Amino acid sequence: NDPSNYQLLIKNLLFSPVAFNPEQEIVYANHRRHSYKTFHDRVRQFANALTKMGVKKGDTVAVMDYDSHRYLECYFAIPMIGAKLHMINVRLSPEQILYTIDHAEDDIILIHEEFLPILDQIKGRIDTVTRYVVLRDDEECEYERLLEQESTEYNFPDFDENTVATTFYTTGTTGFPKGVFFTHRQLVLHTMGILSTIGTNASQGRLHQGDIYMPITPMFHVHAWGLPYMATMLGVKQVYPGKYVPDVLLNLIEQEKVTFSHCVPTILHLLLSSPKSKAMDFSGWKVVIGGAALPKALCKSALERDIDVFAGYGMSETGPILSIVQLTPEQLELDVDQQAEYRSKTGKKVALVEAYIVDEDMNKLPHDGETAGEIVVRAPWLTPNYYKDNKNSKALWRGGYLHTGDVAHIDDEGFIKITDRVKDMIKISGEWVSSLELEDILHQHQSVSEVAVIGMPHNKWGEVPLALVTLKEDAQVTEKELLGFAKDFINKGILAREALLLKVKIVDEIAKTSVGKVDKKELRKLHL
Amino acid sequence: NDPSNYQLLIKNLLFSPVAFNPEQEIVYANHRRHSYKTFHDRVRQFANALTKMGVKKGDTVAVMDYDSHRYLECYFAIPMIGAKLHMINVRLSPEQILYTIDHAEDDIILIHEEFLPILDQIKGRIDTVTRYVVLRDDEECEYERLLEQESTEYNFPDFDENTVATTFYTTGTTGFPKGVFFTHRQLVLHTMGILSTIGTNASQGRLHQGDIYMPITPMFHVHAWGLPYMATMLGVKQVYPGKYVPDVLLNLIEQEKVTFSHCVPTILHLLLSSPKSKAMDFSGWKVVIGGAALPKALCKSALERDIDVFAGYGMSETGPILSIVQLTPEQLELDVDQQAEYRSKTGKKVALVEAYIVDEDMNKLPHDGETAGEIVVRAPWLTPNYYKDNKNSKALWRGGYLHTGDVAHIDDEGFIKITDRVKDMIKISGEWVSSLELEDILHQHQSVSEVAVIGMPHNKWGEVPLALVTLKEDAQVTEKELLGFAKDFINKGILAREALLLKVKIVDEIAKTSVGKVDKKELRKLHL
Amino acid sequence: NDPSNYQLLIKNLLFSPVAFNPEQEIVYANHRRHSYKTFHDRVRQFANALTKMGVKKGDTVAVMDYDSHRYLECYFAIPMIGAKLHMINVRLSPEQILYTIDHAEDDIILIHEEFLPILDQIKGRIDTVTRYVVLRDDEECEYERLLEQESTEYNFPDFDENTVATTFYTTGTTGFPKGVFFTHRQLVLHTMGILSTIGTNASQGRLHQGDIYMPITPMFHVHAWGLPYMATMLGVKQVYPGKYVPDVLLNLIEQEKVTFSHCVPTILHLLLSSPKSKAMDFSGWKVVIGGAALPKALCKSALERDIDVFAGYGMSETGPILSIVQLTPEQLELDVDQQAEYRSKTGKKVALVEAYIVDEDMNKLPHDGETAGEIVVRAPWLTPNYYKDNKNSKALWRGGYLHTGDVAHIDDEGFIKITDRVKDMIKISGEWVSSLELEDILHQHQSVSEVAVIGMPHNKWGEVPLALVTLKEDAQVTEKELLGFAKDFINKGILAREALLLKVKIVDEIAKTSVGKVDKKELRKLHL
Ligand SMILES: CCCCCCCC/C=C\CCCCCCCC(=O)OP(=O)(O)OC[C@H]1O[C@@H](n2cnc3c(N)ncnc32)[C@H](O)[C@@H]1O
Ligand SMILES: CCCCCCCC/C=C\CCCCCCCC(=O)OP(=O)(O)OC[C@H]1O[C@@H](n2cnc3c(N)ncnc32)[C@H](O)[C@@H]1O
Ligand SMILES: [C][C][C][C][C][C][C][C]/[C]=[C]\[C][C][C][C][C][C][C]C(=O)O=P([O])([O])O[C][C]1O[C](N2[C]=NC3=C2N=[C]N=C3[N])[C]([O])[C]1[O]
Ligand SMILES: [Mg+2]
Ligand SMILES: [Mg+2]
Ligand SMILES: [Mg+2]
Repeated sequence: NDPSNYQLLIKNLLFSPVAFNPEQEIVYANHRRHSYKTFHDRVRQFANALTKMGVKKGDTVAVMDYDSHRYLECYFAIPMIGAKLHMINVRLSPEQILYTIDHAEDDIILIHEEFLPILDQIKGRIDTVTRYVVLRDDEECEYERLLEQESTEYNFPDFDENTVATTFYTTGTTGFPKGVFFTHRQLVLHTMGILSTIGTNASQGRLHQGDIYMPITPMFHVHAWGLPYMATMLGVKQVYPGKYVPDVLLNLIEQEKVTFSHCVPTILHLLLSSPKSKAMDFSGWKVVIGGAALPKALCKSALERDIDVFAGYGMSETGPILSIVQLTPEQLELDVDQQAEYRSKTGKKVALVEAYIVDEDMNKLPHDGETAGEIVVRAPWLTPNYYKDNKNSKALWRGGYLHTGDVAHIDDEGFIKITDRVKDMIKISGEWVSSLELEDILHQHQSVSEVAVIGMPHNKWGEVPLALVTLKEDAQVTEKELLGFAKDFINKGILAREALLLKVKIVDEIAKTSVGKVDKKELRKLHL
Repeated sequence: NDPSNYQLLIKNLLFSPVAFNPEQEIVYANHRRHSYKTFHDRVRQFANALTKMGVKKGDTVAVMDYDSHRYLECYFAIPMIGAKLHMINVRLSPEQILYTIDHAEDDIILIHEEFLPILDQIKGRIDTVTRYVVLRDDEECEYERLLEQESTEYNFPDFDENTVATTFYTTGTTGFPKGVFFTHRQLVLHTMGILSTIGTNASQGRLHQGDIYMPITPMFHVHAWGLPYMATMLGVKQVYPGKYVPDVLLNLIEQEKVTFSHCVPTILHLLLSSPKSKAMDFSGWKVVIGGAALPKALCKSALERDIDVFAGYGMSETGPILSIVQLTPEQLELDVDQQAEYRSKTGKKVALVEAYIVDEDMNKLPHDGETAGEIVVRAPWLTPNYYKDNKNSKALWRGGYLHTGDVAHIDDEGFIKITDRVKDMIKISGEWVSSLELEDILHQHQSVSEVAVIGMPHNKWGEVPLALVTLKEDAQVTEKELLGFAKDFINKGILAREALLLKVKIVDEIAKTSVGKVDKKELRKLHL
Repeated sequence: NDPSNYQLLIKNLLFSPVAFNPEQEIVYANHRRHSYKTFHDRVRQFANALTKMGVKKGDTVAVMDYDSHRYLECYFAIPMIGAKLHMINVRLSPEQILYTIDHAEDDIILIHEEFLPILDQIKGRIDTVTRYVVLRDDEECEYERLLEQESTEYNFPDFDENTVATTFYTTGTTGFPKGVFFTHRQLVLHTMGILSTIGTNASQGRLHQGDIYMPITPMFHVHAWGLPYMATMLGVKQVYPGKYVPDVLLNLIEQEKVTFSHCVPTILHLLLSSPKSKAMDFSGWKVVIGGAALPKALCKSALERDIDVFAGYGMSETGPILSIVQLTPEQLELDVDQQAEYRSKTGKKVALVEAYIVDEDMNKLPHDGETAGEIVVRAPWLTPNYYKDNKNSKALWRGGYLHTGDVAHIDDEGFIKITDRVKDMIKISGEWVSSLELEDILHQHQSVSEVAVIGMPHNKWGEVPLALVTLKEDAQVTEKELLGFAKDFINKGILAREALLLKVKIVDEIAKTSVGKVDKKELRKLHL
């Protein structure tokens, strides 16, 4: 390697950070506390231990645990040695987990004790795995004992910046999970170029060197939104809660004085509604709600607690971060409502992102704020293709751009607002109607629990929508009333107001995926 | 080019910024005002005009003017088309300028009217130049007329990120100026990784999206410290003063409400001592004094005016930025003095910088804060070699590291303090003594104007120091008194206190280079 | 290397010559005499000494001395080891010498004692030079002492025949000197193909194995016209005079019985006009006057002394030899005058030379002897380009041919006669007039010392000529008389006879370059 030819490697994020305080703390909730010097020593020890296990540059190490110092150490030691880090979604079914393990061809598996029963249904069909390391919170952890036998000195290799570092096997609508992968260069550029955008904000929604970081995301989904890398590059204090219990989360936020975190709307709603939060000071917190479609009512309610709530956008193929809501100081004088609308949007695109809006022919629809279309992006941290896929990869990068699958409109000043998914469009007549606004209208009904809208195919009118609704306790509302209730509203195009073929139906239950999202694909098969 | 293979190009800094306000202003002092949309249109127009002139990817365009919107437009249009941008140091002698022009083989020269007489001494010996464009501040500017005939639509090329973009021909101690060069990738990484460090500071010395930028640097030295790129990436307001007159500078700072600037100690001293600054509010200003060795007394005096003064470090081979003074909130409670010492240091190394201290055998001396040595660095934005040089290039990158030429010590917490130059070391006996502290001691004398210390070679004691001093008005102090005056001080090692062979001498004048720096090399030849 | 694949190397010129007499003498004037066996031993010793100094294949060794056995030994030992030989023009200014040394990046410098003061003005700004060897004519020479410590046995390497051997940095009209370079193959082909032409002449102007060679050229200009190589290949006696004093030159010619030499018109005129030459037998001498434009009067005067005077042509980019005057036995019966005209011409092209005449559009003007045009040549010993130059190199080889810069006409039988330079053409009207014939007409005036003609630009008539003349002692001739004196002559085209805008002016002095040639470029700037 030419010393004058600089390679962008993950080890430079750790050993050449923005700031490095040797006495800054890393805290695993009520279990462990150490310093950044101890963290570096443990990273070197884990590198030595992995080298002893026969792990080489091309190997793959799979991880299965919660959010802890161990996961943070795996985020660095495994990529630095050159091997690939496979984050297993522990929320998938055991069959899908087995498929992902077989597809990735893992060599070492680091699994928490609480996930052992799942492995009990899968270990029999697992090949290519030579060692299982059981992680525990007590003294009998195999990871800690393996660390104890190794020295704290290690000379980390130099390799090409285009070597793969992480894979985590997203699961969309394909029938099988799809492998996504990133290199050292992409991760370094991601953290650098998002720190250069979020950190340069004037007064709102900025992460700086004086914060205290705390993930409330699974940390195996999308690299925990890349935020652990940014937090360790800033040399900030990091707190890891573990199993995401609302009471212990609130206690940790109070005691550790957490000021920056990121979350999904469900856990945020559970922490705001907790009785322990009624007498808790929240005017130092900077939650980023970028999971999926931060509701306006939840954002308002959180703003009344003096919480800096803003939304971000990701995909799991795109870094993941593509856009973040940033408010100008003029926009910070709005009272509670216009701020609620602005903060719940998709946000403006981050540095080094193109983010055009196109249609089915890739025609780059204008940014008038009313014309909806698919989002299509270019960024320095996108997956070139799906692992071991050809035609899905070709469909992913159709037309020289990465296809997102989200239908949105971009307004004049640049604010993005996602309206629907590509596959969930009611392509009624020749128009493209979104099923989200119909669901929201029907959800507002007093005697309605959950609403799902499905496109029923027609001879004419293209395909028409069919509504599936679940009622509340001791509630019995006829189908005609629900049809009429939607007809009450106004401001809809096409035939009258798209209220002639709503076809609302009662189901007792609505099918959901293993994560808890409405499985519209299975709803089709059941009803048509 | 593979669309999934992202190239780091300068056009992405302009068209994919952190923030973009179309109505944000670019102001050339009392001459011109336009918006960012107009700036983009003018960049496209200049691209068209350069294309009409026959400028191709491998061509070189040389620029000679002050700080204006024209220089900012040249910072973008010329690199985007692929050609190289040659910044000519207008402070050099005409012979050195001719040498640099001949060495770079410029094709188009953009020269201000006020620099025409210099070209009158050099145009006769100039080859390879096919067009001269005369820049004026009035309506008769050739640049403006060339812009007026072109359209505001242009499709910018994609090329490799390793294509050269800028050259500016630094002049150290070589006998001839040395060519330095950078690529698109290096500049993009420089701006991104310095925004990610300076912008993430908690409360002190940060540049954010609400500032107002104003260069007080020649803008041809080192890319104006790379700050125009950072300012345009943030979509901030930029003000360009022109000829650097203290009165107009103060007027511009007052009227335009400038909050961020960078400067050298001389211009800062002239703006603090100006009578117009006595009744001027300076408590919004964030000068970065990284030119050369910000004095402690000047920093104190500036701190009493409530100015956020801090120092940075550069070389002209290194991006240039390598280290910046950053203060923790604990350090911000010091009154006026300890803050003066901290703010005048070289500073801590920025993100993605190694910055070891070594000796003549490259042994990596420890960071105890007392052991001095040469600074040696690795960074993503260093020059691989000197242009059209082999052995100077080999000496630049000796031992797999870039050699700086500065002798400094690094303390425990990471603060760098530069003590001297490599070639200005009194290698007395076997020790390495710095000539800066001897100059400071002799400069403190009441009847002393300027002191230069030169190493006179000895048979034994290695080489001994010889002092050249200029006296003040109506001052006549004997050599013996000056020798005794230095002997008064204490805390010096080696023989007694290195006061037995000071060899102070009176000169009437001391030779200086074309910039205004003491030319120690010529002092040798004159005296030995 | 394949032994059946023969490489044309300089070592074959020495070790496989046409003739080799071990007892043949090499004489340095009144200082040293040795034999060819001693010369070979000294070449091997110098190879050993250079190897001890760390000189490798890619290194460069620079030489600065007069004509001696040392220069002849450097002509062989340095190229044979593989390194490049840099001949420094000691007649240049110290600044130009410094520029050439820095550009060539010399490692070892061999400098005569008498050239030490020049180095005293330049050594301070010299880099890349690790050793200085001082050459002396006494016993204390460092070169001789270095030779004395080495053995006379050495095995010379085999390398590609396209490896560079010599560079000498010609200085035309560029603003900076231009680097020219040749390979082993080119030098071997040059000596072979010029020996095959000049040696095969019937009775006049031939160099054979019975001659005695003596250079009267600086020996650093153009390889001394390549004649030392030819002389050592023939195994002939060689005499080196040193400092070119006319008295010692005549004494050496008389005592050593020199029969072949080459010279420039100035030294020839000084040796013919010397009082010691009045009683000296010159009917064995074969001077080649190929420096610049052998005058007809000087050639006549030399022919009355029974000297075989003939002219040759070179450039310093072309081997240098391109054409030599050769007389058929029919032409040898002319009395004194027609022989004077024939011998002073440029001559017929030598073997393996194309030598067409072209115009500004490269149209290959006919060889009618009246139509003038630029000389354009192809030969096996031309420089492919200028060292470290791109656009000057492109202009040198424009149109697939090497551009000479001389304007000449070629007659039917093949005789070339150079009329002017390309840049010195009065492009009056649409015609191309030569300034040499106007200078000759004005020089003939009794009260005229030196005449220079410069083209003054006009609105119409293209550009008109302006004459600068210096008068003799106690001579005062009005401008009108000089204008009328030129009008007396006849046989000139265009308007009347190109006598309406002569614009003769008196200067006291006329600027000359460092060599002693009229600097027309500076004359422009002074007068227009
Ligand atoms: C400056 C230092 C501090 C930096 C702060 C970092 C901000 C991070 C903000 C959030 C990034 C979003 C991360 C989510 C990644 C995707 C979640 C994942 O597990 O992926 P999956 O493929 O299952 O789902 C992707 C899918 O979700 C939808 N979606 C995601 N975010 C959305 C928002 N904000 N709004 C609407 N929809 C959103 C999309 O359908 C996407 O394709
Ligand atoms: C058979 C064994 C014996 C061989 C005899 C060898 C015959 C050698 C005859 C002479 C060759 C000419 C050598 C001169 C090389 C050029 C001199 C030099 O130092 O180059 P520079 O670039 O300064 O000048 C080149 C320039 O000079 C003019 N010029 C040269 N020769 C000329 C003649 N004969 N007539 C007119 N002009 C001449 C040209 O302008 C040329 O470009
Ligand atoms: C975040 C956003 C914002 C950003 C900001 C930025 C900052 C910047 C700072 C500063 C940097 C620096 C620059 C400078 C460069 C250089 C100059 C030039 O021109 O160069 P040259 O001439 O080559 O020089 C170099 C030298 O100098 C010196 N220095 C510098 N600096 C310094 C010094 N010293 C001491 N201190 C300091 N600071 C050295 O010697 C070098 O080498
Ligand atoms: Mg996804
Ligand atoms: Mg420098
Ligand atoms: Mg020449």
